[PDB]
Amino acid sequence: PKRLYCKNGGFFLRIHPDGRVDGVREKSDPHIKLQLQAEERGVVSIKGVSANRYLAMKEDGRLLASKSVTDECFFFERLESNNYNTYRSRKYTSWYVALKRTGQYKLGSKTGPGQKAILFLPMS
Ligand SMILES: O=C(O)C1=C[C@H](O)[C@@H](OS(=O)(=O)O)[C@H](O[C@H]2[C@H](O)[C@@H](NS(=O)(=O)O)[C@@H](O[C@H]3[C@H](O)[C@@H](OS(=O)(=O)O)[C@H](O[C@H]4[C@H](O)[C@@H](NS(=O)(=O)O)[C@@H](O[C@H]5[C@H](O)[C@@H](OS(=O)(=O)O)[C@H](O[C@H]6[C@H](O)[C@@H](NS(=O)(=O)O)[C@@H](O)O[C@@H]6COS(=O)(=O)O)O[C@H]5C(=O)O)O[C@@H]4COS(=O)(=O)O)O[C@H]3C(=O)O)O[C@@H]2COS(=O)(=O)O)O1
Repeated sequence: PKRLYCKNGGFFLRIHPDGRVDGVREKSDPHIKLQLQAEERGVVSIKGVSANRYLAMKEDGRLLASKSVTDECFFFERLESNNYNTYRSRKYTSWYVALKRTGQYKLGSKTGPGQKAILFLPMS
């Protein structure tokens, strides 16, 4: 398990028990602890431990969490330079998981491979 800390603003990814996704700064938040499970090399589903919900990306780029697994709940995890990680949707293949600088998430339909918003340094 671990926390994903976004390089764009220093916000940790957070999955609430209601299915709401956002980024926090409080590093002791219980909702940022996540669990990543591999569906084989490169693919992973991300799960918010407490909430018990999986991060899912919708077709309009919005980000949210679902009690159950769906094709919108798997991401290609790629290790970048300096150890930052990026999560791209296995279904909306050119869309990444990302947070803006204000802390709120950023529509996957406005992301890209060289954005600071998609970078996450994982912290146990
Ligand atoms: O609505 C839109 O669609 C939209 C799109 C348009 O872009 C724009 O529309 S327009 O009409 O105005 O044209 C507008 O953009 C807004 C963004 O959508 C919004 N994005 S967000 O995700 O919601 O937050 C927001 O963007 C801010 C974000 O931080 C970020 O956006 S993102 O998409 O990339 O994620 C972006 O960050 C900039 C950063 O501010 C720049 N810094 S600088 O001071 O201007 O130079 C720049 O950072 C670069 C440095 O240039 C680079 O310097 S160097 O010369 O290359 O060395 C430095 O590099 C680091 C390197 O990262 C380190 N690597 S590490 O160790 O592995 O970590 C290390 O090597 O050290 C290097 C040196 O760092 S040092 O300075 O400390 O010495 O840092 C990088 C860096 O990324 O940090 O560029 C980034 C991103 O690249 S780019 O997009 O500029 O090309 O932009 C932020 C921002 O500009 O505020 O706000 C946008 C503005 O909208 S608004 O304010 O007008 O409303 O909307």
